[PDB]
Amino acid sequence: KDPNFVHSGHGGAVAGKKNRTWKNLKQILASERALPWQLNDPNYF
DNA sequence: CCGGTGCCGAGGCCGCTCAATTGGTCGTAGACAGCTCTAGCACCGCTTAAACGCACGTACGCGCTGTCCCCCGCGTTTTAACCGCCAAGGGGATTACTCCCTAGTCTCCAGGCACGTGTCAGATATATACATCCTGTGCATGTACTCGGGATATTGAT
Repeated sequence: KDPNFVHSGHGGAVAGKKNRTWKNLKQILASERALPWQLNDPNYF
């Protein structure tokens, strides 16, 4: 009745006390900024 | 007899003449600016961990909201003790002067307790299992408020 019954978490807050859904968008962009983007490389910034 | 007129007396003007006030200049000395480490030390950067702060429903009373009845407020009257003004007697706080004396300066001396560090140990935070004292609920009854009538003051007018 469902595609899968063995669905696994992708970094939720079941263990810790962080946000249950996912990281905040500001945090997502802050983490993505750490990538060694090239000088002419496109990004979300 | 009354009235013009000189003489004297007083009021008005103006002006110094002099004695008391207050901003400006000279001057020197202890104390606000300002490095100089230092110094160790709080403050900042960088991590997580836990909980309290926050938001969503949801139950459930305590504030707003509508109707009759008198008790207190409003408004009038007269009148009287008080407020406000005035005036005089006299005491005492004021003002000024000389004389005395202890505050103020600074100097010297020195021993008592502020003040910091170093050591160590027992009083106190903290977690967990135990349990019983205080609290919401329910309910009998009696101390106290109320109404009514008779004492004892308690004021005012002859």
